[PDB]
Amino acid sequence: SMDYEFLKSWTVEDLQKRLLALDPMMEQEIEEIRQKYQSKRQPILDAIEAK
Amino acid sequence: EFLKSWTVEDLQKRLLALDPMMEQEIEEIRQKYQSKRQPILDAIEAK
Repeated sequence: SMDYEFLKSWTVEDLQKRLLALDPMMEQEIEEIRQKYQSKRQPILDAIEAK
Repeated sequence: EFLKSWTVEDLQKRLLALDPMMEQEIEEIRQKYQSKRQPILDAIEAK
């Protein structure tokens, strides 16, 4: 995380903008985790299917 | 470590074991971003 002592001199508009930029970044990471687990499930589901 | 010889019960159990693992990773991402946000919120609040 960034230094509060630096951030404290920014405008509210600029601070908000940084917060808003973090939202799609966090969502993207969560979506990638969902895709990672979809790949992990696949060989297990294939093994189940094969009976 | 091939799976085709496992019982359905054991295969389902392995699928289920993935659920808390994924949740844990998602939670680690939420915590990372909570830490990032905090000084920015504090700076907004201190104006």
